[PDB]
Amino acid sequence: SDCRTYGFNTQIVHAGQQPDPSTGALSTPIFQTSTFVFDSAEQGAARFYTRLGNPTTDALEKKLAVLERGEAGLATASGISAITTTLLTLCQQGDHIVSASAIYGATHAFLSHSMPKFGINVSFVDAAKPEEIRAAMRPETKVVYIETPANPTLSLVDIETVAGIAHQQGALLVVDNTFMSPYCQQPLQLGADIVVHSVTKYINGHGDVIGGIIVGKQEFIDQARFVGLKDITGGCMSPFNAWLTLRGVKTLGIRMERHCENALKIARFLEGHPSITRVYYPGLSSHPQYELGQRQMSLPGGIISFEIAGGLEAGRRMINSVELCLLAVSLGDTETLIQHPASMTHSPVAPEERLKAGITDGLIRLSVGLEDPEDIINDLEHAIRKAT
Amino acid sequence: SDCRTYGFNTQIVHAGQQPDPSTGALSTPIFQTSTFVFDSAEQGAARFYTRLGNPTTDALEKKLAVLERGEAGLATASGISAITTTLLTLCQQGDHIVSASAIYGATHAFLSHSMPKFGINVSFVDAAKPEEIRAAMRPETKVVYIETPANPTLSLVDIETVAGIAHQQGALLVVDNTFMSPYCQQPLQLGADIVVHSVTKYINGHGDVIGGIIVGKQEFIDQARFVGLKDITGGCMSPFNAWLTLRGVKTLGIRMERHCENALKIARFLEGHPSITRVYYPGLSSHPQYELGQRQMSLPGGIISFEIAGGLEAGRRMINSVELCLLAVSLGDTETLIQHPASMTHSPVAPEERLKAGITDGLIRLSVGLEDPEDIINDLEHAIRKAT
Amino acid sequence: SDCRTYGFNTQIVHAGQQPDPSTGALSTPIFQTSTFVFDSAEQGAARFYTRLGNPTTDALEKKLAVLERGEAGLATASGISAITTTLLTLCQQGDHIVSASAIYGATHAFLSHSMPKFGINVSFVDAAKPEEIRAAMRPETKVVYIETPANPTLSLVDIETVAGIAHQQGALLVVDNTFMSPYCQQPLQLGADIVVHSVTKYINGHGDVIGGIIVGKQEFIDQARFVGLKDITGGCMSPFNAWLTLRGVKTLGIRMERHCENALKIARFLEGHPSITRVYYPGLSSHPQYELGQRQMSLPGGIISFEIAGGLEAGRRMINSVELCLLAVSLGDTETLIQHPASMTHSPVAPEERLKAGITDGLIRLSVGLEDPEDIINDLEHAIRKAT
Amino acid sequence: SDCRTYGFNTQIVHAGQQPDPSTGALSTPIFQTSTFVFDSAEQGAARFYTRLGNPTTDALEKKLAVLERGEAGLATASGISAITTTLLTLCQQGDHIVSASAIYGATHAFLSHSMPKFGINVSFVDAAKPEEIRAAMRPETKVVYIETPANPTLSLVDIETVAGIAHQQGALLVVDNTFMSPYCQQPLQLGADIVVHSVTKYINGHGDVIGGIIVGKQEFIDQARFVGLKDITGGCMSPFNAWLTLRGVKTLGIRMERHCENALKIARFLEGHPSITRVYYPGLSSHPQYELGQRQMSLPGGIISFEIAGGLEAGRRMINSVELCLLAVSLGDTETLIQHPASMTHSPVAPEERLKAGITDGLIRLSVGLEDPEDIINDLEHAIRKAT
Ligand SMILES: [Cl-]
Ligand SMILES: [Cl-]
Ligand SMILES: [Cl-]
Ligand SMILES: [Cl-]
Ligand SMILES: [K+]
Ligand SMILES: [K+]
Ligand SMILES: [K+]
Ligand SMILES: [K+]
Ligand code: NA
Ligand code: NA
Ligand code: NA
Ligand code: NA
Ligand code: NA
Ligand code: NA
Ligand code: NA
Ligand code: NA
Ligand code: NA
Ligand code: NA
Ligand code: NA
Ligand code: NA
Ligand code: NA
Ligand code: NA
Ligand code: NA
Ligand code: NA
Ligand code: NA
Ligand code: NA
Ligand code: NA
Ligand code: NA
Repeated sequence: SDCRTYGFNTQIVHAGQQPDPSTGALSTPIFQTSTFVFDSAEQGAARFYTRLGNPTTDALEKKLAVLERGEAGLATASGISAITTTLLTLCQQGDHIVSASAIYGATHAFLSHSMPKFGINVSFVDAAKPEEIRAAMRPETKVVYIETPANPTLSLVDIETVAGIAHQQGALLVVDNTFMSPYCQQPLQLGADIVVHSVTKYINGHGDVIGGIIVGKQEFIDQARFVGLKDITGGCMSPFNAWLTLRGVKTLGIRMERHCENALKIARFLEGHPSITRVYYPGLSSHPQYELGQRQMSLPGGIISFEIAGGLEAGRRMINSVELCLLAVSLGDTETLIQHPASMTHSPVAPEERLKAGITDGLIRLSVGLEDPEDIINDLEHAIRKAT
Repeated sequence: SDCRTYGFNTQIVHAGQQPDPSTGALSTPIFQTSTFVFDSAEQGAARFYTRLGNPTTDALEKKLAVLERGEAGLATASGISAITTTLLTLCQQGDHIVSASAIYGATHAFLSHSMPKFGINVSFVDAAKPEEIRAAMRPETKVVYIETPANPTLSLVDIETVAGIAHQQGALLVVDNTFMSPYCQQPLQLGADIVVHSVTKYINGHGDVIGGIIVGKQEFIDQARFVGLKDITGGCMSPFNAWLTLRGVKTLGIRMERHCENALKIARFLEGHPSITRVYYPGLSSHPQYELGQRQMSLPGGIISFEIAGGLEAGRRMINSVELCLLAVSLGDTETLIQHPASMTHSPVAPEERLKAGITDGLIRLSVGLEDPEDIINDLEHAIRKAT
Repeated sequence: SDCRTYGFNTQIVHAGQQPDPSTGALSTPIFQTSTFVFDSAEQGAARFYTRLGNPTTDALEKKLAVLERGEAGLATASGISAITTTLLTLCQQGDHIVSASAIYGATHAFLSHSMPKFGINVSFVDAAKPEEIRAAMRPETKVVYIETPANPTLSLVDIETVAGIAHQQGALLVVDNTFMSPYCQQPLQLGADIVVHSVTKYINGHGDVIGGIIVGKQEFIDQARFVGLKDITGGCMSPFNAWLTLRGVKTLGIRMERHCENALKIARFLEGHPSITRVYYPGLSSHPQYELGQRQMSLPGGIISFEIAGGLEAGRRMINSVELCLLAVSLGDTETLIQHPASMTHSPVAPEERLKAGITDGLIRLSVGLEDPEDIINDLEHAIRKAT
Repeated sequence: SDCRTYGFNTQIVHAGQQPDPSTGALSTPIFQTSTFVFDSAEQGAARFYTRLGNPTTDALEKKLAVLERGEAGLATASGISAITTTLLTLCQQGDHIVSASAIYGATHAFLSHSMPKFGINVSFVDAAKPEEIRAAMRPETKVVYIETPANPTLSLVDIETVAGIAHQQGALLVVDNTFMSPYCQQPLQLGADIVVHSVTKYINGHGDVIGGIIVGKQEFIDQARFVGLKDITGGCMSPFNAWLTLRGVKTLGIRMERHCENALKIARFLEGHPSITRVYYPGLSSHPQYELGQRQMSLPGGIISFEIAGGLEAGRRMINSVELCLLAVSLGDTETLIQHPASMTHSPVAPEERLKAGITDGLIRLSVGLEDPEDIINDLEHAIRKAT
């Protein structure tokens, strides 16, 4: 049989994995090795595993390729390494990238500062407006880069439409699918060429692995492996991290279902709360791109942003008043995590500059975990009531 | 007390480590986490651990900084990531590097193909001839890059002399100290600015970790961390790999002593063997740079190369006739590893091209392990006798 | 706050765990140590952690105590060690135990052969008939021991009724709650004194840990720790195994929901299949103790047994014809596991003897995993059709 | 080839291990699994791995069997579990054991309190006097149990002589060889039937594993596995712990050499110190059984006890004055560990009772690590000078 024929939950559990032929061990063994040995001179010549590859990591790569409906996968040391290994493989001095402006911080730093120092130019545009992507393309443009949903107000990008534009103008589309996971969105099925993830978030899901994955065509992945990883970034994932990620992803389907069920309940609670001015969540019908979200995403996700009445000090008082939600900058963990960017991460950033980046003084971001939603809601209500 | 005052073996065991203040646990705990939590909005702002840092990995970094007599350390996903994170932090389009030609394969690929595609030019020279380094320097030269001892005939580079030349001409000296480990050579003490290692080899020593380390001034390491890793390569080491490397390095002193004691015995055996045309080992007085080696290295190392009579087919027959030595391309493991590059790794490379790279048809490389030297010698004698 | 006040899913995620005070690390650190260090002679005397205890393992013990509504927990090397550490702590030569006959194999061997060789007598009874328990009690009886549901036809034991009988006659009730997990059954809430689990099954859930847990009163657990583990069995759980079990149990609620949802669908499919003579599942209303199950269990479980038409050879042909279900003797894993005891585990056992133990020639046992139920049903239908 | 023919260091590195046939991985894979899968009904019947066995753990067991020159090995959850699994396998109610009085604390508790409650009687004797062993033997005696060297003054037991006595009187000899490791003493070669270790000490050596090992004849080990572990103690070692122990034992030879070299230097320093009344170390010629030690042990060990002038308060002041040595109750770690039993572990024990157990008020125990011996000596001198 072939796991590509089975249902998505079956694939989550089984794809890329099988009992160890040699021993029958069900769990993928942890091949925590640096060295692989040959039986003869001839076997050595023939191979020239390698250790730009590993059996444990191979299982993870194969699984994620199946889940994203891509040909091949490549695991990395971090989400940022997935992104940079991809882009540094594809681009050289003189090349150009059109990127969404609404992207993860480290990605933005890489694109705005690192790439130009290597002679690779980047144009940032509002990717919610596909015409801005088209207008920014140049003969040199190799890649269009997008993230959807995107921080901090969970705006969307129309993957299929953007793919069509990128392709007509001769560029590849790379999509960061971290926020959704393959359970909720499949960019390759909508025309994207390459998908990257931080597995640090939902794919692993257990808050104990930093890692990334790249999924795409065999021809590209081979280059990302044998040139990108081998020569450029050196960002290979350790076998133990691969094993933990394999373990974490076993429950991806059931986790995403619960994250999203909980998040929808919490989003509705927040939308009904008179101390909350705005709630950003793709599952709410007042989301500006609601219908796009319904076509492109199978679930609205486990992340919510919202604005509390009373600005900076109200936000600070609110996060200082929660008892269950944990103050942290991560997402996709089993625990509910909360942050108030204007006081926590963007505190030294000028207030008017924060505003231009969509970060208002009262904006709170919530990564909804697997706790009872009534407990999360009660904690939020407690903190909001105190803060306002 | 301060471990910088203690003897080198004491430092190997204790530097960068202490019982856990919270629990008393002697072993450094494995902080296998992706998420760190704040107690308040204020604590979050104050920090802005981070997860461009980790307590387990910090211990390793601190330990290696002490052992190399450097200010600070930075762990990475691989030796190649240590090298590229370093060089991509230091260099941008228009910059220049003078490199030894006798360097590790992946490093050579990075320098010869990857760097120029980012507008960074590289001149390769024979670093055993410091005048060639001087002559190749340009106003744009940011870095002189060397490895010593160097493959495949274990030639040396005079670190102190090269440092003086690099510095007079305004460049930094980066030394790959993988071959020796800090137990046997300390490039920073000889004027190098930055040391890199693949900890995959001797520092870990147990053949089960891929990883790298960078050691240098705090100001540089901060840039390598907060720009190089964070933005460019994403090549961060997993906490479990850091913990294993901490564990492996506990025995670095006793391992290096035994590796080198065994290697000297084996080298002398080989030098006395009439079927062996040449033996390359810094501990043999006929080594071309023997006296330099005695000043710069505290021990002659655990690696030997030698040429067997009868060229390509003799080398192939020899490695196919060993019973104890394992056929593998790694080094620094507890097991003795052997390889015959002309049949194993460089088989598709043209014979005359192999020759120019110092790889003769009969060249065998040996990474001497911790077995009884009489057993290793007996195995070699058995295989050599058969092969010739 | 106090996690004993929160909802059960919130407890599953958070109970016994908190961010590391020292570092903020969210994941419980892996305290993989054997040695704990003192700051002074006085601190050493004061303590006399210990290493009959460990911070990682403590977190697991505390969590499971909360989930079972018990005072304290004690982790062990295996489910069988949880059972024997418990019983060998409680009993000495001359004591007596009344046990269900329908119990796990290794437990039965311990009780039938090991205990009597230590002068501890055991009477086996049909625990579905509480009167048989009463009748078997003696002045020497220290413990009544039960498992529910019980192999191989998933019969039940009325915990509350049996607890009342045991207590009136001066004995403790020990319940093996492995099959259900605390998510589905809480024996202490029904009057049991001590609960044991193999965490190897559902609590860990990921098929990669062997381990046990004991939950009960502080006074008893202290004896099980400081006498049972320390002196008698030595069966302590490794910190890494505790960490993995903590990680696995994070998803216990969502896993059990999906296991049971899938199992109910599969059980109904099997009950409608004319090639299947019997289906044993607590969720089917024809189960002999259905109403008891509805009072005592919050969900009917993830395990099903059924009898296929055509006896021994049909069962063999059936398990040889599945493509998705894996042939294995475990349960509680994320993968669906199937076994045919009469051909696989009880093959050398006389056919008439198997019958007395409730193992008919056509009996198949199924541990339902997290795959799509349509895929599991299709695989079963395929195999059944072929086999019959 | 057969590693039983090779030198002891070669065996330490290679015995029980080989590159993974399936993948070539040099490191023994970590088979962190609970479940093993069958390919058919027939394969399932045929096996009936098992999970009273595991490939990683098997490698460790095989290695230790080679090192002790025994037929077979069995890994356990702890040293105490190695001991109790052994003795509870061998003995039943009515049986008798003759034991040394000078044995590890937990062992003593098991023998003095646990065994008699199971109807197994124990006679304690001074095993330095083989005539006391002979005189204590009864028709019921199944086992003579000894430890050598033995706490707290490092007295010895003549293994060969005691084996001869035990055997003539029809009993087995079990030796706890933890203190020495197989590198320094081989009890089976001297006539012992079974050797047990806490691998927590020297065999692992890295202070991060609790575990035990049993080595003996295949027939006995099979019973210890399939009855002792399976039915009685449940004390199985986790695969990860086995892997770590395999990793630790790679350096056993070089570690023991350095421990003992350092300990001899320190013992001589202490013997020359006028504030030190006595020094107990088998390497000092004034040791009461010095010549026996020279015949039975290849090295005098890494442990020293000594008495400081000034009794209880001097001992307390001394351990409170060390800066490098760590206060802990373990031994065999890479770090030097120190303890003062009269103030630390035996503080609540009556002074006259401590005396009868060989624990004087001024007795200090030292587990010598891998630091520079000059640093350890300087630290001891510093503390002794202050304390006296
Ligand atoms: Cl929930
Ligand atoms: Cl050796
Ligand atoms: Cl499902
Ligand atoms: Cl030393
Ligand atoms: K983040
Ligand atoms: K290599
Ligand atoms: K089972
Ligand atoms: K001890
Ligand atoms: Na694989
Ligand atoms: Na995370
Ligand atoms: Na990788
Ligand atoms: Na506001
Ligand atoms: Na819920
Ligand atoms: Na640290
Ligand atoms: Na290696
Ligand atoms: Na790192
Ligand atoms: Na030749
Ligand atoms: Na040797
Ligand atoms: Na804890
Ligand atoms: Na299992
Ligand atoms: Na335990
Ligand atoms: Na039948
Ligand atoms: Na489903
Ligand atoms: Na094995
Ligand atoms: Na220890
Ligand atoms: Na075991
Ligand atoms: Na004294
Ligand atoms: Na020394």
